[PDB]
Amino acid sequence: MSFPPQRYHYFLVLDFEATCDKPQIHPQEIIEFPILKLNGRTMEIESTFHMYVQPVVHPQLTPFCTELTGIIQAMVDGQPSLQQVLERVDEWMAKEGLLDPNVKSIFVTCGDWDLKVMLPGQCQYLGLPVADYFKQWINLKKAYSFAMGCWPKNGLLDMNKGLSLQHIGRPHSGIDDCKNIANIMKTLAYRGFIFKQTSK
Ligand SMILES: Nc1ncnc2c1ncn2[C@@H]1O[C@H](COP(=O)(O)O)[C@@H](O)[C@H]1O
Ligand SMILES: [Mg+2]
Ligand SMILES: [Mg+2]
Repeated sequence: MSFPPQRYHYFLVLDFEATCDKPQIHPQEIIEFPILKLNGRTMEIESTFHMYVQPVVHPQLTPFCTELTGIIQAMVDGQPSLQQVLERVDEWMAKEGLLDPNVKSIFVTCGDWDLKVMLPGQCQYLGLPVADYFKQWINLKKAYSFAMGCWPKNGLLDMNKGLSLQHIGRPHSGIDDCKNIANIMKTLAYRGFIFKQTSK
């Protein structure tokens, strides 16, 4: 069946961008915080959270970071820091109705890095608690591997290739990466896939 019933009322698509450099900067810090709220059955985008984030440990974006992500210094200057952005997320979650225990939602990311490594690592560095809703997620690469029977080599680009989808927007823009996740999910649901939590 195409677009079967799903286990969640909403899927929350997230794909950070972070400071970076060649070789890699340390520590990395989140600079773009997107969440797309997808209707759980149709995978259509119903709401968007989007904030750029001001880094503090390495406050000046490197040339490599701006080239990779397209994020220029003026986009992070004057922004709230991660601590405040996380409070804005909680407020957005509340207004969207996602803190009701009987509304079931789950984050979806391309890989485990965002919520297994990046967010808890920075929150630990800053001494910040991680909200419980960030502690479960679906790794789209793993979901795709069950839906298609194969392991994608390079993330969103190869999942779009395998599904004959045109890429949306710019790779390594957090919000555009989220739109591609959402488009891949919609196609997997069209083919009949029922999404499941993959995080441990
Ligand atoms: N090729 C790369 N070299 C160095 N850092 C990278 C690279 N690709 C991604 N990153 C880092 O990982 C973050 C998330 O990657 P992505 O979602 O692919 O844009 C980026 O914002 C960078 O901080
Ligand atoms: Mg990513
Ligand atoms: Mg990204």
